[PDB]
Amino acid sequence: LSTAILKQKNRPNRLIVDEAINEDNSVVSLSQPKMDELQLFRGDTVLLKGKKRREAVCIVLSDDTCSDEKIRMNRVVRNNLRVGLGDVISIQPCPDVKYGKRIHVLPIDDTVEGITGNLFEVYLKPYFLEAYRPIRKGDIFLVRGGMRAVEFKVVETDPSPYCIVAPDTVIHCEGEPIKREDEEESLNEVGYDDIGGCRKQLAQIKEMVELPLRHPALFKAIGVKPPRGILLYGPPGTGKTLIARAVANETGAFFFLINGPEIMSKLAGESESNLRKAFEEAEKNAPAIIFIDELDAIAPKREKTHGEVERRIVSQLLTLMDGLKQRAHVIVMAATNRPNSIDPALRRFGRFDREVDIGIPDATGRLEILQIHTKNMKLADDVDLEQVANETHGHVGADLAALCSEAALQAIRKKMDLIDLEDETIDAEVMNSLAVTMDDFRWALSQSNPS
Amino acid sequence: LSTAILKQKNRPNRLIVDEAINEDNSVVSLSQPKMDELQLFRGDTVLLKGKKRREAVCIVLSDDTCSDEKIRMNRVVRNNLRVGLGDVISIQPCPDVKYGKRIHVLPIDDTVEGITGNLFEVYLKPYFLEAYRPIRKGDIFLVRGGMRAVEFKVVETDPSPYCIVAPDTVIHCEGEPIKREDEEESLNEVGYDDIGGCRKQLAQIKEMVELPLRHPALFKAIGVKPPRGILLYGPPGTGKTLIARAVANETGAFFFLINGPEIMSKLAGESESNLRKAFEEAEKNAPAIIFIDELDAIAPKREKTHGEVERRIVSQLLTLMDGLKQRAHVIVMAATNRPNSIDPALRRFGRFDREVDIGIPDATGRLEILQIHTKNMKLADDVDLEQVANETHGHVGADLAALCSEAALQAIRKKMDLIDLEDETIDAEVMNSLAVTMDDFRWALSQSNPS
Ligand SMILES: Nc1ncnc2c1ncn2[C@@H]1O[C@H](COP(=O)(O)OP(=O)(O)OP(O)(O)=S)[C@@H](O)[C@H]1O
Ligand SMILES: Nc1ncnc2c1ncn2[C@@H]1O[C@H](COP(=O)(O)OP(=O)(O)OP(O)(O)=S)[C@@H](O)[C@H]1O
Ligand SMILES: [Mg+2]
Ligand SMILES: [Mg+2]
Repeated sequence: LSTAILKQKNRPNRLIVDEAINEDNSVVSLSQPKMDELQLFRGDTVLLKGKKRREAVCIVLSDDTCSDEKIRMNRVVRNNLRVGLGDVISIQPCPDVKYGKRIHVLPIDDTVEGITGNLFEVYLKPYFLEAYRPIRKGDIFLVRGGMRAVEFKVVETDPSPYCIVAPDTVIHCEGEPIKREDEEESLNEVGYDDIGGCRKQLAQIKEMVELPLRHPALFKAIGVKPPRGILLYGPPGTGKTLIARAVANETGAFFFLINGPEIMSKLAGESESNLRKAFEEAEKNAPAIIFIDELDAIAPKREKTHGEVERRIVSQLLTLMDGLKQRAHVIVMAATNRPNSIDPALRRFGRFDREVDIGIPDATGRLEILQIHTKNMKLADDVDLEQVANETHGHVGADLAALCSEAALQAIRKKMDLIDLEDETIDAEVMNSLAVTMDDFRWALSQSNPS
Repeated sequence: LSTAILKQKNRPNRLIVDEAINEDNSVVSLSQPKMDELQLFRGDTVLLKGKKRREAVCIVLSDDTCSDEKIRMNRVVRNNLRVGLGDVISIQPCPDVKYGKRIHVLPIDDTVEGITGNLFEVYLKPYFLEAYRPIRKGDIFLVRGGMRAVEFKVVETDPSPYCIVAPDTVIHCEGEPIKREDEEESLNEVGYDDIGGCRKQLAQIKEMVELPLRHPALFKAIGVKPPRGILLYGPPGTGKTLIARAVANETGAFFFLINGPEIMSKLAGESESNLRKAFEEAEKNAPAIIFIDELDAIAPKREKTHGEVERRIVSQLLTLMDGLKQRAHVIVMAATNRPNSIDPALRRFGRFDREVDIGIPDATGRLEILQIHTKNMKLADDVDLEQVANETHGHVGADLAALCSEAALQAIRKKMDLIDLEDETIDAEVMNSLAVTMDDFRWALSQSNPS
């Protein structure tokens, strides 16, 4: 009912991802009735939109084994769109694409140990020659070169974000090998899928933050000013910083983070300077979101705070908040676990006049969180997350994350005598057999703690 | 059952130390079936691992009076490995060893009074010539030179940590004699063997600190992030600082110590600078442990603390704690005796989210502590430590150490009339007859005090 904004809605170009028959990195497959519906001729360059603001440029072909409302794509495309089989994507016509001037690609380190020879000659030139490949900045793609397969990252493009790779296109692969951990910490990046039992609130955040920035026309047309300060509150560990990260990674808006302790750690004046620099930066760049994490650090009750610099900072913030005129298109978000210790002046009309309660999850919410946490964990058949969800009454998201960590440590302990602290590497068999059992969860449960 | 991590595990190369028949400083003996099992030819340079991260480089020879699962080595090697007869050691092949360029040795002061002549000519040259001795940095070795025996320390080596001493190797013995007290305070250095009634907690520390740094692959494979802030707490004098010292000496990780009062003693800003320098240093150096001792000195509850500089430090620490990304491989340990006075922000998820209670010892634990303290004391037959353990209901390790000191002072008092405060030296006979009796302990017990 209120949750209406979160609903996906069926569109002509909103398609479910299926596994590819054509395993080329540049190709996506559609049924023939769907291509006619979208006015897409064979071999047209297309723009695909995934999760977490991710994109890929592909060339579209007709497939008969494919269903009407499905799209076929390999792992390389699915990775670049940060999607798994079954997820929905947008498909857009893309006749805009310029021919490429200069591109800069680099190999992922762990897929490139032993023999350089020439990376352009062995791998890249046979991959691109006469292929007229569409590529996007930040694409990770795989190329076989007889012997084995090397993954490459598109670092730069001379036509703005995406281009077609023609014979003209100078292919550079100059610098050091791109680190594996960097790109794995990039897949790590928090999206809305990584936040559990918070549906009602994510709906509220998209209403108050995402909707007025992307569509200011709506609010201006109806005759209403968009609320400009949203304050997330709730007990420690409920998911506020997580939502902050999600929003940062999910929004069309420019995002600026301010950490409370990070500001208060600075020299007198140099902190007030960074607060100003934040707001000037947000004003300068697009529709924008300013996220003040741990607000109570910077803005406690002026009445009960000893230092002059500390009182000056709260005043600096209040001024900035009223300093944005309507036409700035800047929303300030803030998170706290002690809302009652914030200066009431900041919670007045026009400032942080809207509150989102990120409270304690219910039994249903906890199950989501457990499913989110264990999505990379090796679990046994006998693990019942429904059972764990019910036995975890007072638990919030942080408590559940800890529970899963201790369940895993227990499984490591059960494998201890086949492991020693002294040897350089752990045995390969021991690594594979590692599964977290329900027994492990019950041991974690017996140790667990509220609030 | 949980304690599984502490268990030693039998290995082909894990051997018991027996007394040597071959009394050379460079030589270790093994049975012939064991040499074949480890693929060790006669006269191969080997690396031995002892207690408290200590090592020796030896040359291996076959012995027939030696058992299969035993190793023979003299006092000098045992000293260098900080092991006594019966302790287990690792043995490793070592064919890496370069020929030495320059070494720097120095004599131990008390073993060098009267006649210099030439230390290199009389002692060192005949010890090394055509012998191709393996030596490690930090080795203390004894050499006879007709008249008497002088102990020398290896201060420096031009091939990194260890080298072979060939005729090529320039032998320097330039500087001042190394002080006896320096090397006895180096034998003094704390290891896990010096910490009593803390088995459960030592196992926890190895799980949360040692395991994820030496084997990050386990936690990454199972799909779990390693906890990154461990907080030791308990009453005054239970052994927190003692464990701190033990870990520092026992770990494969680079270790950085921060003392609370040592930071708070510094000028405004220059304290925040050392904190950053500590974290930047730990990040720069390997897998690392940062130990913040007496954390309550640096991080009290921001709500109830007067100084602006004092509030700024807590903020500085929080920022550093969060500043470490997962892939830093740095664990922060901290100790306190008033956990309830630390800012709660620091005890949240991702910060100091794990706790180890170093509590009051039980009757069994007290016995361990008394055995650890008295290992260098001269005791009598009638001294029953089990009796003393039972009569010490409220006592913690610090109280037990003090109890032992006062028992010993009593034994000195019993010997008083044969001693006087005015004479330059104490009589030789009086020194040897000094034993701490049971009666002394009952006197110590009558004086003792709780908490
Ligand atoms: N609703 C949630 N869904 C999924 N994971 C969660 C959720 N809440 C917490 N977690 C996990 O717990 C961790 C810590 O939660 P945070 O987002 O830091 O809590 P917080 O609300 O910011 O707490 P405070 O107020 O800063 S102490 C996250 O990194 C997640 O792994
Ligand atoms: N569990 C123990 N095992 C062996 N010796 C101990 C133990 N606890 C205390 N001691 C002895 O008592 C001395 C003082 O203990 P510390 O390690 O300083 O205690 P602490 O827990 O650091 O106390 P705080 O919190 O700094 S007041 C040590 O040097 C040891 O000699
Ligand atoms: Mg938070
Ligand atoms: Mg201490």
